[PDB]
Amino acid sequence: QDPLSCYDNFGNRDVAACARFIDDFCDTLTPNIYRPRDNGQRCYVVNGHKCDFTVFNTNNGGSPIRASTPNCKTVLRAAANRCPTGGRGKINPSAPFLFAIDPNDGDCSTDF
Amino acid sequence: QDPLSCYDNFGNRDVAACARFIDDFCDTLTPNIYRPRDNGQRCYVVNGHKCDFTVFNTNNGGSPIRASTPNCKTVLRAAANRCPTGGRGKINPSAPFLFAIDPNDGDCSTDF
Ligand SMILES: [Cl-]
Ligand SMILES: [Cl-]
Ligand SMILES: [Cl-]
Ligand SMILES: [Cl-]
Ligand SMILES: [Cl-]
Ligand SMILES: [Cl-]
Ligand SMILES: [Cl-]
Ligand SMILES: [Cl-]
Ligand SMILES: [Cl-]
Ligand SMILES: [Cl-]
Ligand SMILES: [Cl-]
Ligand SMILES: [Cl-]
Ligand SMILES: [Pt+2]
Ligand SMILES: [Pt+2]
Ligand SMILES: [Pt+2]
Ligand SMILES: [Pt+2]
Repeated sequence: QDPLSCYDNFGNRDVAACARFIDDFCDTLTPNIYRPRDNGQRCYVVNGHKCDFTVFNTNNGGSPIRASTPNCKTVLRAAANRCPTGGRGKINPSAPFLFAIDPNDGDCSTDF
Repeated sequence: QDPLSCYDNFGNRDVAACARFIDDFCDTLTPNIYRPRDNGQRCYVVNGHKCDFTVFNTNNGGSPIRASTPNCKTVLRAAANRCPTGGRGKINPSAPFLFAIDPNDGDCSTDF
């Protein structure tokens, strides 16, 4: 979990409501192959708001690659423990994947 | 592919650049179990823009369920054939999942 960056303190919503989905998200979306600069996401509804998860290949080029499931879990647990309004990070600075855990206003039926 | 509705929204990105990801999206995201009103998505970069895909459990309740992989492919291929700017729909009016294919401005690095 380096870098690990918290979202700003102006958010309404607390990451504690989202941490229960970390295993489900990491288990289901990290085995996929992601081209450079592509992402995969899930949205989960909770009481009063939603939880948005992201896995993102930060590489600019190179081969499409799958992500590490245990690194996803390590990073997102660190964000849930250190960042009350959610956060994002990598397992170490040379790693290609970024993982994010983001509590947000609204629901999962919007933007499509 | 009923209901099947085209996007009609001032965007001028052609769905034809996104159709190449239909199989990859459906194959990777439909085997996941989704709670009622939850979604999964993927974003793919293409020349000049991006392609946003969604699978969404429209049920209000019931137990979490997975989606049909061939139904996902039928609905998205219908939208790609009938909707030049993308679209969204269900396999028939009683089915729980909605699938969407959305050629959009931008990249896959925004809002996380
Ligand atoms: Cl709705
Ligand atoms: Cl049709
Ligand atoms: Cl329509
Ligand atoms: Cl409609
Ligand atoms: Cl509608
Ligand atoms: Cl809907
Ligand atoms: Cl509704
Ligand atoms: Cl058709
Ligand atoms: Cl027809
Ligand atoms: Cl037709
Ligand atoms: Cl709709
Ligand atoms: Cl529709
Ligand atoms: Pt509709
Ligand atoms: Pt149409
Ligand atoms: Pt709805
Ligand atoms: Pt048709």
